[PDB]
Amino acid sequence: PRRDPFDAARGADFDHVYSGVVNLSTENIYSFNYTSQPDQVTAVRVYVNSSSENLNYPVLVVVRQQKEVLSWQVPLLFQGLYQRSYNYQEVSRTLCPSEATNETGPLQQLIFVDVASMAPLGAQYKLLVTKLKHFQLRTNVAFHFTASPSQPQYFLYKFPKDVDSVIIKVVSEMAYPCSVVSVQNIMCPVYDLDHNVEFNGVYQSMTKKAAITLQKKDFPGEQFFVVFVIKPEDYACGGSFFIQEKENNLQRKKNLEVTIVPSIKESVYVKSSLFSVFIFLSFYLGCLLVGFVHYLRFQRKKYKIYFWNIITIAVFYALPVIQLVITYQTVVNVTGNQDICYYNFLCAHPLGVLSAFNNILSNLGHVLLGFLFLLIVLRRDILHRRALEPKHFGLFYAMGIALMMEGVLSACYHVCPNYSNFQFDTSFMYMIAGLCMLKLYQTRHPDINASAYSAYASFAVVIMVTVLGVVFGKNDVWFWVIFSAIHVLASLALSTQIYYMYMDRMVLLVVGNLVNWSFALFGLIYRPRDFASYMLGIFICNLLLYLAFYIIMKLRSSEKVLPVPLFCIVATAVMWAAALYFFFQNLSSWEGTPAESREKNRECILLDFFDDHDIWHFLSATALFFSFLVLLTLDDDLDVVRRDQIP
Amino acid sequence: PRRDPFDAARGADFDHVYSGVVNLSTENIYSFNYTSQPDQVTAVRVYVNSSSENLNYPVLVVVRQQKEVLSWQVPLLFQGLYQRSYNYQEVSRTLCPSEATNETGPLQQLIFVDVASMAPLGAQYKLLVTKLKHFQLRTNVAFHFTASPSQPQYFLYKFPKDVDSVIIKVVSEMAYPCSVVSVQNIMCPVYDLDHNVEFNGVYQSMTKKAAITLQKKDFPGEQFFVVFVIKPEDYACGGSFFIQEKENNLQRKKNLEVTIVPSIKESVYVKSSLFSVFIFLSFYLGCLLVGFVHYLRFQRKKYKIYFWNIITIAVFYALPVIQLVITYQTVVNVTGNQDICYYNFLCAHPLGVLSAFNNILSNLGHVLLGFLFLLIVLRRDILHRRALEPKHFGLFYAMGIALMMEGVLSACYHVCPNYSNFQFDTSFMYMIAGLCMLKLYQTRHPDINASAYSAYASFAVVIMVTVLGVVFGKNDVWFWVIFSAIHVLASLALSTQIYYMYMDRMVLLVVGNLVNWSFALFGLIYRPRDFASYMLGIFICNLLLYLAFYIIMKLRSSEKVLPVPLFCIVATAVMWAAALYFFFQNLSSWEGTPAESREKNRECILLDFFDDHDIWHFLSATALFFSFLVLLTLDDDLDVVRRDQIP
Ligand SMILES: CCCCCCCCCCCCC/C=C\[C@@H](O)[C@H](CO)NC(=O)CCCCCCC
Ligand SMILES: CCCCCCCCCCCCC/C=C\[C@@H](O)[C@H](CO)NC(=O)CCCCCCC
Ligand SMILES: *[C@@H]1O[C@H](CO)[C@@H](O[C@@H]2O[C@H](CO)[C@@H](O)[C@H](O)[C@H]2NC(C)=O)[C@H](O)[C@H]1NC(C)=O
Ligand SMILES: *[C@@H]1O[C@H](CO)[C@@H](O[C@@H]2O[C@H](CO)[C@@H](O)[C@H](O)[C@H]2NC(C)=O)[C@H](O)[C@H]1NC(C)=O
Ligand SMILES: *[C@@H]1O[C@H](CO)[C@@H](O[C@@H]2O[C@H](CO)[C@@H](O)[C@H](O)[C@H]2NC(C)=O)[C@H](O)[C@H]1NC(C)=O
Ligand SMILES: *[C@@H]1O[C@H](CO)[C@@H](O[C@@H]2O[C@H](CO)[C@@H](O)[C@H](O)[C@H]2NC(C)=O)[C@H](O)[C@H]1NC(C)=O
Ligand SMILES: CC(C)CCC[C@@H](C)[C@H]1CC[C@H]2[C@@H]3CC=C4C[C@@H](O)CC[C@]4(C)[C@H]3CC[C@]12C
Ligand SMILES: CC(C)CCC[C@@H](C)[C@H]1CC[C@H]2[C@@H]3CC=C4C[C@@H](O)CC[C@]4(C)[C@H]3CC[C@]12C
Ligand SMILES: CC(C)CCC[C@@H](C)[C@H]1CC[C@H]2[C@@H]3CC=C4C[C@@H](O)CC[C@]4(C)[C@H]3CC[C@]12C
Ligand SMILES: CC(C)CCC[C@@H](C)[C@H]1CC[C@H]2[C@@H]3CC=C4C[C@@H](O)CC[C@]4(C)[C@H]3CC[C@]12C
Ligand SMILES: CC(C)CCC[C@@H](C)[C@H]1CC[C@H]2[C@@H]3CC=C4C[C@@H](O)CC[C@]4(C)[C@H]3CC[C@]12C
Ligand SMILES: CC(C)CCC[C@@H](C)[C@H]1CC[C@H]2[C@@H]3CC=C4C[C@@H](O)CC[C@]4(C)[C@H]3CC[C@]12C
Ligand SMILES: CC(C)CCC[C@@H](C)[C@H]1CC[C@H]2[C@@H]3CC=C4C[C@@H](O)CC[C@]4(C)[C@H]3CC[C@]12C
Ligand SMILES: CC(C)CCC[C@@H](C)[C@H]1CC[C@H]2[C@@H]3CC=C4C[C@@H](O)CC[C@]4(C)[C@H]3CC[C@]12C
Ligand SMILES: CC(C)CCC[C@@H](C)[C@H]1CC[C@H]2[C@@H]3CC=C4C[C@@H](O)CC[C@]4(C)[C@H]3CC[C@]12C
Ligand SMILES: CC(C)CCC[C@@H](C)[C@H]1CC[C@H]2[C@@H]3CC=C4C[C@@H](O)CC[C@]4(C)[C@H]3CC[C@]12C
Ligand SMILES: CC(C)CCC[C@@H](C)[C@H]1CC[C@H]2[C@@H]3CC=C4C[C@@H](O)CC[C@]4(C)[C@H]3CC[C@]12C
Ligand SMILES: CC(C)CCC[C@@H](C)[C@H]1CC[C@H]2[C@@H]3CC=C4C[C@@H](O)CC[C@]4(C)[C@H]3CC[C@]12C
Ligand SMILES: CC(C)CCC[C@@H](C)[C@H]1CC[C@H]2[C@@H]3CC=C4C[C@@H](O)CC[C@]4(C)[C@H]3CC[C@]12C
Ligand SMILES: CCCCCCCC/C=C\CCCCCCCC(=O)O
Ligand SMILES: CCCCCCCC/C=C\CCCCCCCC(=O)O
Ligand SMILES: *[C@@H]1O[C@H](CO)[C@@H](O)[C@H](O)[C@H]1NC(C)=O
Ligand SMILES: *[C@@H]1O[C@H](CO)[C@@H](O)[C@H](O)[C@H]1NC(C)=O
Ligand SMILES: *[C@@H]1O[C@H](CO)[C@@H](O)[C@H](O)[C@H]1NC(C)=O
Ligand SMILES: *[C@@H]1O[C@H](CO)[C@@H](O)[C@H](O)[C@H]1NC(C)=O
Ligand SMILES: [Ca+2]
Ligand SMILES: [Ca+2]
Ligand SMILES: [Zn+2]
Ligand SMILES: [Zn+2]
Repeated sequence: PRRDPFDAARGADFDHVYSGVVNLSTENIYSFNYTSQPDQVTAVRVYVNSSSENLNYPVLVVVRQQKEVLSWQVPLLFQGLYQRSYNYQEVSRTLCPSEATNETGPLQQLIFVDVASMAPLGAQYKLLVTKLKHFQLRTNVAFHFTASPSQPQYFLYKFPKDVDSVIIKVVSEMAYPCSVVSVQNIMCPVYDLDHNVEFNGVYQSMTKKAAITLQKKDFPGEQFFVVFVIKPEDYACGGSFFIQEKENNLQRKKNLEVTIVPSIKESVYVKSSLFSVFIFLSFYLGCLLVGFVHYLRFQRKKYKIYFWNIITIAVFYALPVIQLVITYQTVVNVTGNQDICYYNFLCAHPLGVLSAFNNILSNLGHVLLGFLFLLIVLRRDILHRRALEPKHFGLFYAMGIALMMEGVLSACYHVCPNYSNFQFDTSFMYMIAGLCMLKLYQTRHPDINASAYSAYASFAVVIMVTVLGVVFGKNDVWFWVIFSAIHVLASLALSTQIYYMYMDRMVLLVVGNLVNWSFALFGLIYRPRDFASYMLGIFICNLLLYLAFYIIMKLRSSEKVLPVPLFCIVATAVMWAAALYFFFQNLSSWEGTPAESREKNRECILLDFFDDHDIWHFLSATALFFSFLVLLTLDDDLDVVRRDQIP
Repeated sequence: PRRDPFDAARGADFDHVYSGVVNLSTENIYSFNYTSQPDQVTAVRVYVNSSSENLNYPVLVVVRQQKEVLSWQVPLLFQGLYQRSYNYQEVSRTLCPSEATNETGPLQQLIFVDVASMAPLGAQYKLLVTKLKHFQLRTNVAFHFTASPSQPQYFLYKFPKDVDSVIIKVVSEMAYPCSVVSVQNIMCPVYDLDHNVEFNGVYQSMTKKAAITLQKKDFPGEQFFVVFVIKPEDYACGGSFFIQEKENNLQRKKNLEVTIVPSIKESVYVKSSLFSVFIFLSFYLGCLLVGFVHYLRFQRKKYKIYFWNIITIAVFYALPVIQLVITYQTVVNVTGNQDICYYNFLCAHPLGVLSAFNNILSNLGHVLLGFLFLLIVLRRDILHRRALEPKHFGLFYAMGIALMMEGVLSACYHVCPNYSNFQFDTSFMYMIAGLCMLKLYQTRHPDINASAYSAYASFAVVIMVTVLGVVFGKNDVWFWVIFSAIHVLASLALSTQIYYMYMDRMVLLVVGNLVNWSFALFGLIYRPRDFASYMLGIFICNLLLYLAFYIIMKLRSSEKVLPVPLFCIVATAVMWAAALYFFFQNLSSWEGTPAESREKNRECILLDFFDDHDIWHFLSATALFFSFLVLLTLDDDLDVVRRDQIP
C-alpha cells in the first residue's frame, strides 16, 4: 500500500483554528514545521474540540514526531466508581520537548497530525496547534494556570548554579476538583495521565495546598518536569460525587498557582541546634549555681527493684516502635509516595535519611528535664538515707522515667505520623499510671477500707472505655453515649475523692463538679477525635485541679509554704497557659485524607525552623517538669515539726 | 486535506506476513475485516518486526478500530535503573475484544493498521495479524504460553454458574525474568503495560509461583481479564541487572503455565472449626474426669498485686498491636496490593474481611491451654492456703499469662505478616522473662551473695545484643562477632549456673558445654535471620537442658517421682520432637522480596485447611503446656517430709 503523506499533508500554520469533517472514507493530515535554536526550549501544544453527538463514533487523533507517536480520541471517556461514566469534549496535550545544544546546532522539526473517524455520515472537529511561550519556570516567581481532567499540564525547571535544594509550593483557592502534582526527570516520555502519573517521580495528592522538597543531587542534568493532573472524581480526596456547577457540557476546571523557592542554609541548622541545647542546659546551670550559692552562704552561716522493673518495661516497650518507624521511613524514602506520613510539609526540614529533622530535635526538652528530675529525686533520697543513718520516692522515679519515655515515644512517632502510631504513646502512659496506682494502693494498704476502692473501678471504666472506642468509631449514638458516660464517671470519681479527703468542702466539691460540666460542654462543642487522648487530658486537668484544692486548703493558715513551693506553682500556672495556647494550633491531622490534612499546613515562625508543634513540645515539657517539682516539694514547712514528720 | 484510506488500504488477509519499506514520503495502510457471532469471543493479535539499525528513526505503528486507537514504535525502548537502556525489535499486542450478544446479532468489524517512519532513506518492517484460537480459559485445565517484556499477554475467564470463588495459580520453571500477574474487569481499555498495569485490578509480582483468590460477587458480569506482564530488570524481585543469555538479539522470554481451580466449600470451614475446638476441649474433659475419679475413689478410701500488674501490662501492650494490624488489613483490602502481607497464598482461606482465617484459628490451643494451666495453679494455691489456715505461685501465674499473651500476639501477627511485626511478640517474652527473673532474685535475697549476679549480667548482655542486632544487619564481620559472643555468653552462663548448684557435676558441665558448642555449629551452618528469636530459642533449649540435669540428679535414688511427673516429662519430650519437626518447614519469609517468599508457598495437608505452620502452633502449645506441668509438679515426693517441707 503506497501512500504519500505529503500529497494531502496541508502545510499548516501555528495559532490557527482548522475546522473539518471526517468519516469512514476520509482522513485529514496536517504537517507542522518549525526550528529549534540552541540554549532554548520550545514546547508544542495540541488542542482538539468535537461535539457530543459522536458517542459511538468518536474522532481519533494521532500525532507523529521523529521518535514518538501519540494518540487519543474525542470525546474522552472516564469510568466512575459506582458504575458511572463521564465524557469530555475538549482535549489538549503538550508534546515532549527535545532541547538543542550549541554543539548540535539548530534543528529542524517536523510534526504530523492525523484526524480520522469511522462515522457513517460524518464527524465534525476543530483543531488548533500552538507554541508555549511560558514553559520554563523561574525562581521565586509565581505562575498561574488552569487544568482539566482531559487537559493535563506540565512545565520545566532548571536548577540554578548556586541553589542546592528547592521547594515547590502549589496553591488553589478552592478544592473539588482534587488533583495530583508529580515531579519527574527530563527523559521522555512524560507520564501525565490518570493511570500512569504515579509511576516514576515523587507525587502528592492535593485539594488546596501542596509542597514538595527536592535536592539537586538526585537529578542528572539539574532539571525536572512538574506535572499537574486533575481527577474525574473526588472520592480519593475526601469528596463525594463530583460537584457540578450550574454553568456545567462537562468540565471540572481547576485554577492553580505554583511557586518554586530555594531552601534554607545549614547555618540555620547550626543555630537551631545550639539554641535548643543551650535553652535547656540553662536549667542545669541555674540549679548548680543555686546549690553553690546555698553552700557558700547557708552552710557557712528498697526502691531498686521498683526502678529496674520500670527500666525493663520501658526498654522492651520502646524497641519495637523504633524498628517500625525505621521501616516506615525507609519505605517512604524508597517508594516516593508522600501520602504515607502526615508531616507539616511547609516546615519539614530534612537531614540525612530524616524527612522532618526539626520535629524530632524539638523533643530534647522532655529527655533533659526528665533526667534532671531523676537527679534531683536521687539527691533527695541519698540525703534522707544519710540523715536517717520522704516515703514515695519510687513514685517520683516513675514520674521522671515516664517523662523521659514520653519524650522518646513522641520522637519516634514524629518520624512518620499516620493513623497507626498515636496509640503507643497514648497507651504507655496508661500502663504507667495503672502500675503507679496499684503500687500506691498496696503500700497505703486497706487499713480502714481503704477509702472506697474508687480508683480501681475508675481504671476499669477506662479499660472498657478504650475498648469501646477501639470497637465503635463515631457509630451513631454510641459516640454520645460513651462521651457522656466518661464525663459522668470523671465527675463522680472526683466528687468521691474530694469527699473522702466544713463549708469549704462543699464549695470545693461544687467547683469541681462545675469544672467537670464545663469540660463536658467543651467536648460537646468539638467532637473528640480520639478517646484515649481525650481521657488522658481530662485526667491530667482533673489532677491539677485537685492539686489546686489541696494547695488552697493547706494555705488556710494551718501551715506555710516556702519560696520554692509557690515559685513552682506560679511557674506551673504560667507555663500551662502558654503551652495550652499552642496545644490548639493543629497543622495536620490523620482523621481525614492526606489532602485534607495538607490543607492545614503552615510555615514555621521561630528562627525559620520551628512551627507551633515544636513550641508545644517545649512548653509542655517545661510545664510538666514544674508541676512535678511542685508535687515533690509541696510539704517542707511541715519539716519544722520534728520526730518523724510526714513522709 | 482530503485523504481516502480505501484508495491505498490494501484489503489484507489474516495469518499472512507482509514485508515493507517506508520512509518520509511513504506510508502503508492495511485494512482487515471480520465478523463476530453471538455467544463467541474473538481476539485479534498484531505482530511487528523491525531490524535494529532503525535507532534514530524507528517505525511508528497505529491501529484504529471503531471506538479505540492504539499506537507504539519499533524497536521498543526501555530505561534502566542505573542509566542503562534496552531495545527490543519485536512487538505484539492483543486488541480489546467486544462480545456480541444474541439480541445484538452478529456484527461486522473493521480494523486499520498504519505503518510510517521518518527515515531519510528507508526503514524495513514485517507485519502479521492473526486471530487467537485459545483466548477463553477453562476450569481445572492448565494452559501454557510465553511472554516477553515487549509482548504482554492476557486472557478471559467466565465464572461458571455453580462456582462462587476461584484461585488462579501461575507457575514457571525458572525465575529471572520476573513478571507481574494482574486481574481486571471486562470493560476496556486493558492496562497491560509496565507503567499502568498496577492501577485497576489486583496484582502480584512473581518469579516462580503466584496464587490469587477471587470471589464472584466482586465482578459485574461474572468474568475477568488475567494479564501477564514481564519486566525489563530483576531489581524489584531480588535480582541484579538484566542477565544476558547466548540468545540475548535482546529478548527475555518467560514460559508460564496457568490454572484456575474452584475453591473449597463452607462444610470444610465447619469441620475445621469443630475439630479445632474439640481437640482442645478434650483436655478439659480429661482433667475433669480424672478429678472426679480421684474424688470418688481416693476421698472415699500476697500474689494479687503481682497478678494485676501483669494483667495491666498485658492489656496495655496488646491494644496498639491490634489497632495496627486492623489498619494493615484494611489497607490491603482496599488498595489491592498483595505484596504487603507475606501469607502462604496457597492455603490462605478468607472469611469476612479476613484474608487468612486458618492461620488465626490455629491459635486456639495457646489460649485454651494457658487458661487451663491458670485454673490448675489457682486450684493448687487455694488448696494450699486452706490447708495452711508452694512459694512461687506468682511465677506460674506469670507463666500462664505469658502463654495466653503469646497466643494472642501470634494471632495478631498472622493477620498481615511482614517485616514490621515479629518484634512485638519477640519482645513481650523478653519483658516477661526479665520481670520474672528480677522478682525471683529479689525474693531469694542476696543472703550469701547471692550466687554471683550472673543472671543480671546475662540479661544486660542480651540487651545490647538486641541493640546491636537492631543497629548492624549482617554487617561484614559484625555478624560473626555478635554470633560468637552470644554463643560464648550462653555457654559460660550455663557453666556458672551449673557449677554454683561429685564427678556428676563435671560430667553435666561438659555435656552442657558440648551441647552449647553443637548449637554454635548449627548456627554456623545456617545464618540466623533474626537475633532476638535466635537468642530466645537458645535460652529455651538451655532451660530444658538444665531441667534435664535437675531431673536426672533428683533420680539418683535421693528422692522419688510420682506417676504424674514422669508421664508429663515423656509427653513433653514426645511433643517437643513432633513440634520441632514442623518448626523447620518454612512456607514464607520476610527476609527477601515478596516474590522470593512466594517461591516457598505450599498447599496444606490436614483436612484441606491447615498447613505446616498451623501444626507447629498446635504442637508448640501442647509441648509448652506439658513442660509447664512438669515444672509445677516435679517436687511432690518431698511432701512426705512434713513440718514445712520444700516450698
Ligand atoms: C498518677 C501518678 C503520676 C503518673 C505520671 C504519668 C501519667 C501522667 C502524664 C505524664 C506526662 C505524659 C504527657 C501528657 C500529655 C501530652 O504529652 C499528650 C499530648 O501529646 N497528651 C495529652 O493528652 C495532652 C496533655 C493534656 C493537658 C490537659 C491540660 C493540662
Ligand atoms: C523463666 C521463667 C519462665 C518464663 C516464661 C516465659 C518465657 C519463656 C517462653 C514462653 C513461651 C513463649 C513461646 C516461645 C517460643 C515460640 O512461640 C516462638 C516461635 O514463634 N519463638 C521461638 O523462638 C521458638 C521456640 C524455640 C524452641 C527451641 C527448642 C525447644
Ligand atoms: C462521508 O462518506 C461518504 C461516502 O462514504 C463520502 O461521499 C463521497 O466522498 C468522496 C470523498 O471526499 C467525495 O469525493 C464524493 O463526492 C462523496 N460523494 C458524494 C455523493 O458527495 C463523503 O464525502 C464523506 N463525508 C465527507 C465530509 O467527506
Ligand atoms: C473549543 O471549545 C472551547 C470551549 O467551548 C473554546 O474555548 C473558547 O475560546 C474562545 C476564544 O476563541 C474564548 O473566547 C472562550 O471564552 C472559550 N470558552 C471557554 C474557555 O469556555 C475553544 O475556542 C474551542 N476551540 C478549540 C480549538 O479548542
Ligand atoms: C524514500 O523516499 C524517496 C523520496 O523521498 C522515495 O523516492 C520516490 O518515492 C516515490 C513514492 O512511491 C516513487 O514513486 C518514486 O519512484 C521514488 N523515486 C525514485 C527515484 O525511485 C522512495 O520511494 C522512498 N522509499 C520507498 C521504499 O518508497
Ligand atoms: C519476527 O522475528 C521472529 C524472531 O526473529 C520470528 O519468529 C520466528 O518465526 C518462525 C516462523 O515463521 C519460527 O520458525 C521461528 O522459530 C521463530 N523464531 C523465534 C521464535 O525466535 C518471526 O517469524 C518474525 N516475523 C514476525 C512477523 O514476527
Ligand atoms: C551535610 C550538612 C547537612 C551538614 C550540616 C551540619 C549539621 C547536619 C550538624 C551541625 C551540628 C549538628 C548537631 C550537633 C549536636 C547535636 C546534639 C546531639 O544530641 C544530636 C545531634 C545534633 C543535633 C547534631 C545534628 C547534626 C548537626 C545539626
Ligand atoms: C531539696 C529541694 C528543696 C530541692 C529543690 C530543687 C531546686 C534546687 C530547684 C527547684 C526549681 C529550680 C529552678 C527552676 C527554674 C530555674 C530558672 C532557670 O533559668 C535557672 C534555674 C532555676 C532558677 C532552677 C534552679 C533550681 C531549682 C530552684
Ligand atoms: C534516653 C535517650 C538516650 C534516648 C535517645 C533516643 C534517640 C537517640 C533515638 C530514639 C528514636 C531514634 C530514631 C528512630 C528512627 C530513625 C530512622 C532511621 O532511618 C534513622 C535514625 C532515626 C531517625 C533514629 C535516630 C535516633 C533516635 C531519635
Ligand atoms: C482483651 C482484649 C485484648 C480483647 C479485644 C477484643 C477486640 C479488639 C475485638 C473483639 C471483637 C472484634 C470485632 C469483631 C467484628 C468486627 C466487625 C468487622 O467488620 C470489623 C472488625 C470488628 C469490629 C472487630 C474488631 C476487634 C474486636 C472489637
Ligand atoms: C482531642 C483528642 C484527640 C486529644 C485531646 C483531648 C484532651 C487532652 C483535651 C480535650 C478537652 C480539653 C479540655 C477542654 C476544656 C478545658 C478548660 C480550659 O479552661 C482549659 C483547657 C481544658 C482543660 C482542655 C484541656 C485539653 C483537653 C482535656
Ligand atoms: C491551667 C489553666 C487553667 C490556666 C489558664 C489557661 C488559660 C489562660 C488558657 C486556657 C484556654 C486558652 C485559650 C484556648 C483558645 C483560644 C482561642 C485562640 O484563638 C486564641 C487563644 C485562646 C483564647 C487561648 C488563650 C489561653 C487560654 C484562655
Ligand atoms: C457466610 C458463610 C461464609 C458462613 C459459613 C459459616 C462459618 C463462617 C462459621 C460456621 C461456624 C463458625 C465458628 C463457630 C465457633 C467459633 C469459635 C469462636 O471462638 C470464634 C468464632 C468461630 C471460629 C466461628 C467462626 C465462623 C464459623 C466458622
Ligand atoms: C494437685 C496437682 C498434683 C494436680 C496436677 C494436675 C493434673 C490433674 C493434670 C496434670 C496432667 C494432666 C493430664 C495431661 C493430659 C491428659 C490427656 C488428655 O487426653 C486427657 C486428660 C489428661 C490425662 C490430663 C488430666 C489432668 C492431669 C493429670
Ligand atoms: C484472651 C482472649 C479472650 C483474647 C481473644 C482475642 C481475639 C478475639 C482477637 C485478637 C486479635 C483480633 C483480630 C485483630 C484484627 C482483626 C482485623 C479486623 O478487620 C477484623 C477482626 C480481627 C480479625 C480481630 C478478630 C478478633 C481477634 C482475633
Ligand atoms: C488514610 C490513608 C491514606 C493512610 C494510608 C496508609 C497506608 C497506605 C500505609 C500504612 C502502612 C504502610 C505499609 C507499611 C509496611 C509495608 C511493608 C513494606 O514491605 C512495603 C511498604 C508497606 C506495604 C507500607 C505501604 C504503605 C502503608 C500500607
Ligand atoms: C535506649 C535505646 C532505646 C536506644 C536505642 C538507640 C538506637 C536505636 C539508635 C542510636 C543510633 C541510631 C543510628 C544512628 C545512625 C544510623 C545511620 C543511618 O544510615 C541508618 C540509621 C542508623 C543506623 C541509626 C539507627 C538507630 C540507632 C542505632
Ligand atoms: C532463626 C530465627 C529467625 C528464629 C529461630 C532461632 C532459634 C529458635 C533456633 C535457631 C537454632 C536452633 C537450635 C539449633 C540446634 C538444636 C539442637 C537439636 O538437637 C534440637 C533443636 C535445636 C535446639 C534448635 C532449636 C531452635 C533454635 C534455637
Ligand atoms: C527436645 C529434643 C532434643 C528431643 C529430640 C528431638 C529430635 C528427635 C528432633 C530435633 C531435630 C529434629 C530434626 C530436624 C531436621 C530434620 C530434617 C528434615 O528433613 C526431617 C526431620 C528432621 C530429621 C528432624 C527430626 C526430629 C529431630 C531429630
Ligand atoms: C527523644 C529524642 C531526642 C533527640 C536528640 C537528638 C536527635 C538526634 C537524631 C539523629 C542524628 C543523626 C541521625 C540522623 C540521620 C543520620 C544520617 C547522617 O547524619 O548522615
Ligand atoms: C488468640 C486467637 C484466638 C482466636 C479465636 C477465634 C478467632 C475468631 C476471629 C473472629 C471471628 C469473627 C471475625 C472475623 C470476620 C468477621 C466478619 C463476619 O463474620 O462477617
Ligand atoms: C521546514 O521548513 C524549512 C524552512 O524553510 C524547510 O527548509 C524544510 O524543507 C521544511 N520541511 C519540509 C518537510 O518541507
Ligand atoms: C553553547 O554555545 C554558545 C555559543 O556562545 C554559548 O553561548 C552557550 O553558553 C553554550 N552552552 C552552554 C550550556 O554553555
Ligand atoms: C467486510 O466484509 C463483508 C463481507 O462480505 C462485506 O460485506 C463488507 O463490505 C466488508 N467491509 C468493507 C469495509 O469492505
Ligand atoms: C442468546 O440466544 C441464543 C439463541 O438460542 C441462545 O442459544 C443463547 O443461550 C442466548 N444467550 C444467553 C446468554 O442465554
Ligand atoms: Ca520521564
Ligand atoms: Ca479494564
Ligand atoms: Zn507531637
Ligand atoms: Zn506463627
